[PDB]
Amino acid sequence: SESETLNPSARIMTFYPTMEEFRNFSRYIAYIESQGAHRAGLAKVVPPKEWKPRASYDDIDDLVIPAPIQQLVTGQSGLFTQYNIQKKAMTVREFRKIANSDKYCTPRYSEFEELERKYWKNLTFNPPIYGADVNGTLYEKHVDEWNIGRLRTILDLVEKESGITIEGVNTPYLYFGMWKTSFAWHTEDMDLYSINYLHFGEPKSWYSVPPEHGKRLERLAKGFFPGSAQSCEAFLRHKMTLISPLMLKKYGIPFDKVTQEAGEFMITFPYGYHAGFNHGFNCAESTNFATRRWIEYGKQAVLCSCRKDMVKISMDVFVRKFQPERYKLWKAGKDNTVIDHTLPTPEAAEFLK
Ligand SMILES: NCCNC(=O)c1ccnc(-c2cc(C(=O)O)ccn2)c1
Ligand SMILES: [Cl-]
Ligand SMILES: [Cl-]
Ligand SMILES: [Cl-]
Ligand SMILES: [Cl-]
Ligand code: NA
Ligand code: NI
Ligand SMILES: [Zn+2]
Repeated sequence: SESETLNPSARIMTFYPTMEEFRNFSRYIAYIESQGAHRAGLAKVVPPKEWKPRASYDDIDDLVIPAPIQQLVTGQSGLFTQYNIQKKAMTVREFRKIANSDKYCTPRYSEFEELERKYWKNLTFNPPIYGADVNGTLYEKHVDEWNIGRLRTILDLVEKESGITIEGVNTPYLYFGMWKTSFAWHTEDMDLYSINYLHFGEPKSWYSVPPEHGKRLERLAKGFFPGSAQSCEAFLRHKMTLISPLMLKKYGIPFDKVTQEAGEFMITFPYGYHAGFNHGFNCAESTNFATRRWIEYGKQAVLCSCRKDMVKISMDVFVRKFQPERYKLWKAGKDNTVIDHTLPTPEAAEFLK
């Protein structure tokens, strides 16, 4: 009850931490969960005014985007599938020139609702190029607060114990966007948390479905794409499936929307389905992270069964370390723990006493 009493509408919450609160990353995540933020699947955190991860973005035009993606989208009536066409490597300068050309630039509009309508109307036309999945960080080597390259959560246990790195998951990715570039409906690999910082440029808009209603979204998607569902136990993980908010509304799927501006963080939570699009030229940085609450999600995540090189993290070391009394039962396939999506991570205890 107690946890199910906080953020009962499961709406997207927005936080404005002081510099003092801001400093301890995992602690602040535990705090925002004590306020019910995770129930939405997504939350915005606006960093203290005097915080900056970089002095200047003037020196990056020569940065290479090795695998720009042209996003072809096919579909109608609010349901689309996106196909990636990889283009030749190009520099940020070359990307921005294209993003801003008349051909690819943001269309005119007054209110967000209008840009949003244009997005869903023109999604299948004039396929844009997304400078996605660029290995690297734009953080200055000395920034200690919310440094996407070193958040210091328990996800570090993966590399620490095995030496394994998974690009964009326990290392940072940069995303250079232009108008109408998209991210399909998905939860994170292994149902992890993610953090996304918009370094600069035009806004990135998001949609989110509360984890407690995640299964309803999957049921709907299966119905809409039965062929894909037959071929894979988790086809949404291909990140190719776009579904408009009008379709979600028409089929009773709860969801919220939020627009992220330059200088703002978005946090997605385990099993929070999210999707969205960029307004124009921008650059975001992101990676995954964990809390103790994630471990159970990791154990129960339903993974892509059809592709080679899909992301899978061995849960063994987390279960041994944080759930030793359940280890044997788990290895014996008898762990029937049921996840309660409303419960905050146990590190939040101190904010709840
Ligand atoms: N292409 C393979 C590598 N992994 C992914 O595509 C992936 C995984 C999880 N989240 C995302 C994601 C992207 C964005 C963005 O493009 O702003 C926003 C929110 N989530 C992307
Ligand atoms: Cl706040
Ligand atoms: Cl299908
Ligand atoms: Cl795709
Ligand atoms: Cl998977
Ligand atoms: Na890569
Ligand atoms: Ni994501
Ligand atoms: Zn698959």
